[PDB]
Amino acid sequence: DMSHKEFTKFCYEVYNEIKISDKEFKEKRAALDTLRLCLKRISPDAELVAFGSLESGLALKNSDMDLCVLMTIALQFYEELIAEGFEGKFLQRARIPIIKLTSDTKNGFGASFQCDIGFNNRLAIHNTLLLSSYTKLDARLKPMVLLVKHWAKRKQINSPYFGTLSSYGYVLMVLYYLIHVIKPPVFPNLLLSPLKQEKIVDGFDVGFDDKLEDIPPSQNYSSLGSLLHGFFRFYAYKFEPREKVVTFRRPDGYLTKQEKGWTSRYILAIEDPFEISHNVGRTVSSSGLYRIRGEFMAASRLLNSRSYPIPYDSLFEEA
Ligand SMILES: O=c1ccn([C@@H]2O[C@H](COP(=O)(O)OP(=O)(O)OP(=O)(O)O)[C@@H](O)[C@H]2O)c(=O)[nH]1
Ligand SMILES: [Mg+2]
Ligand SMILES: [Mg+2]
Ligand SMILES: [Mg+2]
Ligand SMILES: [Mg+2]
Repeated sequence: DMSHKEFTKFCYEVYNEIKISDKEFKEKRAALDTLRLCLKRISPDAELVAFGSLESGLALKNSDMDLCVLMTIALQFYEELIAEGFEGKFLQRARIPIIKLTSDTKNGFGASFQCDIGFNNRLAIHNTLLLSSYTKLDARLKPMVLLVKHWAKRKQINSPYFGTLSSYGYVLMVLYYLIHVIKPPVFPNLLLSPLKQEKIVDGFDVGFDDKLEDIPPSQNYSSLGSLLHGFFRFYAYKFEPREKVVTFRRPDGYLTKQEKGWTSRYILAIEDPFEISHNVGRTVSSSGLYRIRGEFMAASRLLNSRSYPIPYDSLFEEA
């Protein structure tokens, strides 16, 4: 596959530009160490677990950590963190308790240090296990995801709070394309594997075929450039957000918003692979979806261009 040699070259250069460095990764793991020790100072029965992009390997540089306390203790933890010289915010008695650390004055992790600490978020820990597994399965996934995230931030469509879509949402659109759209698939669907064993946590099946070494190498040999082009095209032109659900529970990836009963927020429907009642795209508005689709189409057009060379840089330019 040399269909996208130049786009691919550019893609890997950008990737090496934006990927989290090994020194920042090391700092983040040392901060987790520090934070786990502080937690162990208040209860021996509480555990501190990383999840999200740092844990699965899908992290951009200058990214925030996603932490989870596993085991009323939140308040106590919060107070010890501040006493320890950390700066942060927390609202006791919140439905979803959250400690947001925004700074460190004493522990060496910088005035810009940020992480969110949730409590008993086991589903996020499991979906992170899935994403880790897939990044282990194929070497093209990590860079593809970093590039999609970078693009979505640059284009201003990575704002859940402001009508667009979480980074996690983007990762799932990527996986779904890799699994159920592209032929041949880069990836099998690990949830639907005949070898998958059910495993119930907080009411949902988080079981998946996790025996990676028994998974055969991808029969798709496309280049990174080709995969990205195909992805942008699928969401620009083929996927129908008004009627379809991105899903990981159908052998052919076909799911209608009406079977799902997701017909009244469901502008963009992305069914979480484990938390099946959660629409990861719940934050996408009518206007946010129009802007998202607009960006998919412009990206598609850029890469379908007839001229040469193609100004690939515009793919990650602002606005
Ligand atoms: O709807 C959601 C959102 C998030 N999560 C859980 O939150 C984690 C982080 O959610 P993010 O959207 O922040 O993922 P990310 O780490 O890849 O994004 P960046 O910081 O790099 O911009 C996810 O990886 C997932 O485990 C959910 O389980 N469900
Ligand atoms: Mg994050
Ligand atoms: Mg979450
Ligand atoms: Mg097409
Ligand atoms: Mg563009």
